[PDB]
Amino acid sequence: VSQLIDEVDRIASQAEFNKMNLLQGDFARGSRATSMWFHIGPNMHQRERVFIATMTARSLNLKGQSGELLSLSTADKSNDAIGTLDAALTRISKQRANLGAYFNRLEHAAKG
Amino acid sequence: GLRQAERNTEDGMSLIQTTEGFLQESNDIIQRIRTLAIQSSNGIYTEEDRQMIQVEVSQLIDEVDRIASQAEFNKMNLLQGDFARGSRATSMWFHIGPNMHQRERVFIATMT
Repeated sequence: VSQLIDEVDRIASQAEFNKMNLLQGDFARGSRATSMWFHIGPNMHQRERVFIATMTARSLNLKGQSGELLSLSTADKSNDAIGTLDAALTRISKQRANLGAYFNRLEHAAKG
Repeated sequence: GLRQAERNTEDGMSLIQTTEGFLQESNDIIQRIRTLAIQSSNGIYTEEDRQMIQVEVSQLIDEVDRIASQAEFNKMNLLQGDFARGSRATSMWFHIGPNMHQRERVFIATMT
């Protein structure tokens, strides 16, 4: 589990498109870091925002803010751990649905 | 006057074609939303799945109003409603004759 969690952290920290990190949360809703803005349109103010939420291991609750990874060393704490990665899977699926909606909208915009 | 009127009616044909092409993608988006609604009425889905599909629905209406407020032929908006039947803003005519009053009017309703 520790190896897998480290892999998730590495994926979040290293994934990028054009030397811009995406899953770290720089383009998230409540972020002062930066804001994504496409320019689908031939005039001055035809821009649209794109929101990508932070996908690190703290966001998915796979590790505490103190750095303690989600532990399954005992049966009792392994049983209640299932809710944690259930919430993580819900977050991942919601973000994937958001990205798919953005994809569909952009495809329609390009076709038009 | 006859030559200029032929040029003007060709320009009007271009405008009509542009407007219809703009309406095509909005029609397709509405059909997509209808398919989503039909596939959403089944009771097997939970609240989270319906929220996820509502994300795509929200994106699709956002796209629809984007086309409505961004469609433009000659630096003039068409689908906003400036040429509707009860257009309080302006009216547009297609001078298709070589004489003083040989003209016609075309209506473009609101599509927001």
